[PDB]
Parts: sequence; structure tokens; C-alpha cells
Amino acid sequence: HHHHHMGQLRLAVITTAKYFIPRLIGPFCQRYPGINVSLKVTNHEGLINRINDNLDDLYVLSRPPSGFDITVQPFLDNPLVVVGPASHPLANQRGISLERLAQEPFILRERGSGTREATEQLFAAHNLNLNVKLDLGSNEAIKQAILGGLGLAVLSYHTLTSAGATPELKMFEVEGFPIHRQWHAVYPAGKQLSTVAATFLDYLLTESQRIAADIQIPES
Amino acid sequence: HHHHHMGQLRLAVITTAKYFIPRLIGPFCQRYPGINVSLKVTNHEGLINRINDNLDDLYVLSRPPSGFDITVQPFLDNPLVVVGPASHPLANQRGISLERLAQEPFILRERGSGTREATEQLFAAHNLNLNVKLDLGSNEAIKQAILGGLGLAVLSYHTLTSAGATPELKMFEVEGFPIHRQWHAVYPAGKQLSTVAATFLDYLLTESQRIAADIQIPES
Ligand SMILES: O=C(COP(=O)(O)O)[C@H](O)[C@H](O)COP(=O)(O)O
Repeated sequence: HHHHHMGQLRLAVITTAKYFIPRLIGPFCQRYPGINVSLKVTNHEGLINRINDNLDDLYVLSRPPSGFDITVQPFLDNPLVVVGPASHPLANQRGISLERLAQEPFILRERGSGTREATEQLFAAHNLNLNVKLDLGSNEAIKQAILGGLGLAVLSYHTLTSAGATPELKMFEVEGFPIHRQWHAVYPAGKQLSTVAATFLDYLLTESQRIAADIQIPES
Repeated sequence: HHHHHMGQLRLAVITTAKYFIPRLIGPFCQRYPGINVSLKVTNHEGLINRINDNLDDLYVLSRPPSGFDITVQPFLDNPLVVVGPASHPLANQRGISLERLAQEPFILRERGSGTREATEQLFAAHNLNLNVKLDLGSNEAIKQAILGGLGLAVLSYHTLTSAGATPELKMFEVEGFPIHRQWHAVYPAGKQLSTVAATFLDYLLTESQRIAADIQIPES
């Protein structure tokens, strides 16, 4: 091992993408051991500020931002799904109706959050009331709250793929889910990508569908 | 239908406490269904602001803050430890020196993090240069990077697992580790705790000493 790294890769990704980006960083760093990587993980507001200040090589976001000279490339599905404990009575039920589901307590992200609005918007179309027991601003906090028995959640499928994930939390088979959403690679269009970043972007675009199969992203 | 405990409970905790606090709310609410609980998860600057504005009943942080009239209750040790993959050559080695550890690449959190600054200060105290090859802003990313073979990390004990996931990490026996850090519940001392807050605090102390007993080892 060497102390000085002839090249650097600066990434900033939306919080939920923390479960997926390291699956690329790992094999990339094994191929190019002379690179040091910096990875920032933050919400949409944080990422916009970093783009505004031009801090990183590459950004991973859900929705492409307005007001910036950027190139945007979709690369991966981010489906939102119903999550609960494996011990829940509905855990193994097939085709759970949205009515049987609405009578369940939920732990969701804050109002105005992407996942929260999707389930609220969906619950509006069937004129049903969503029973919100607790509002948490963190994927990890929500999953901890589920295993404490406080109810079910709507989370991105990628929160189920933590390293060493166990069958203790599981995706529920529910009508109207998964709700399709996408992740995009974003970078400033005014300046050319560095060689390291361009090499990583190509890897991300060519390698992500292999990983999508290995973690079994639902195409639903 | 006789609930002796009804009230409002407002909690605010430092980010790392998302790994132990939200899972406790579940059984607490199952025991006291008449208590309405809100939980805010934020960083140190955010938490300090909330204490200043008197927004919550109880606050969970590591080091007690300066400049506030507060009562402080210790409740859980969350020590910092060296972790690597089980297949690493050092995995089963006894009494690894910091010199020996310093030849390895490290995967750490960003600057300003508790784990990063503790590790930088310790290695500086032995005039050792820490090879931080990957600076990753997420424990989940760090754990994947470890399992990918990219090197070693420093994490707090309760971050070594996550809700529904037990990655195959191994704690290394290393001189200068574990670095003890104590977590505290704090509340303004000018006002008596509300009945519900005192009930939650008593619960938090009882369940944390349960966790402490479960991992107890001989100390000096
Ligand atoms: O911004 C967040 C949101 O929390 P969450 O990931 O729980 O949605 C976290 O700081 C990073 O994601 C890293 O979290 P971690 O160190 O736990 O991986």
C-alpha cells in the first residue's frame, strides 16, 4: 500500500443511493488502486448546494435540478415499496389491497419528502386515510422503528440491500406498489469531466445493470 | 381501556443515536399507547439549536454541551473499535500495535465526525500517518467498502450492525482501542420533567443497562 494517490474521485449522492454506490466504488477501486475516493451522502438540498459550489465530480440524484448547466443521465431504477417485519401477519400475504394496508400504522419520512408524497398521493387516488404513527427523517431510523414494532413503512427498495441484510425486514406484496422512480448521474456541462470521473461514469453506466440483477431490483 | 399514562413526549437525538433510540420507542409505545411520541434526528449544531429554543423534553447526545443549564444522565457506552473483514490477515492477531495498523489503508467518515477525529487524534499522538484511502460519509458505505477488501475502518459498537442487517465484520484487537464514549440524556434543569418524560427516562435507563449487561466484560 502507498500513501499518496495519483488520482481522486469526488462523488456526492442522495441519501438512499448510499446502499448502491459502494457496489460500484468497491470493484472500481480494486481495478484502480491508486485512486482515493471521497463520497458525500446528503439530501436534495445539500446536493444542490454542492453543485452550486462545484464541489464534486459526479452527483447522484432522483430528480434533475433546475437552474444549473448540467448533463443528466438516468442509470438505475429506484422503486418505492412497502416494508415491514417478517413476523407481521401481512408479511406473506399475496396481493394485499390498499385498503387492508391503510388500516395499518405507518412510519414515514417527513411531509414534503419524495417517498412520503408518493404514498400520500397514491392514498389520495383511492380516497383512503394514511395512519401515520411517526415521522422520521432517516431511512435507518425508520427501519429501526419497524423492527421495534411501530408498524410498516414505504421506503426505496434499496434500503433492503444493506450489507449482510437478513430476512427480518422484507418487501410486502401490495397493490399499487412498487412506485417507479429513477436515479440520475449529473455533472456540470460547462467543464469536461476529469479522466478518473469519466472512467467512473462509464463504469457506472455499464456495470449498474449487472448489480441491479444481483440485488434483484423489482421491475414493478 | 384504562391507560394511566397519557401525554406528549418530544425527543431529539444526535444522528448516531438513530442506531439505538428508535428501536426502543416501539416497546415503549406498546406499553404506553396513550403517550404520543415525536422523535427528531439531527446533527450536533441542529441539536444545540433545539436545546436553545427549548423544543423537546429530552435530548440524546454524547458529550454534554457547554453553556446550558441542564441535567445530565449517562445511559450507554458506545465505544469506537477497529473493524475489518474476517478474512483479513490481522483478523485473529492479538495485540496489534498502532504501528502495525498504520500500514493498512483506512476507510473513515468525513472530517468533523466523532469517529474520524478520535482516530486522527490517536494516530497523531503516536506520530503516525493515517492512510485514509476512502473518506465516505456513511457507515453503510464504509461497511460495504470493508467487505469489498478496501481496508479497515473505525466504527462505534452500535453502528457495527443495522436494522435487519449483520454484515460479516470482525472487531480487531488493537492497542489504544476501544475508545470509550458515553451517551447521555440531557434535559433543562430549570423545569421538572413532565410525567411522561420521567417515565421515558426511567425506561431508557432500564433498557440501556439491560443492553450493557448483555455485552459486559471484565474491566480494570
Ligand atoms: O443523511 C443521512 C440520512 O440518514 P439515513 O441514511 O438513515 O437515511 C445520513 O447522514 C447518511 O445517509 C449516512 O447515514 P449512515 O452513516 O447511517 O449510513
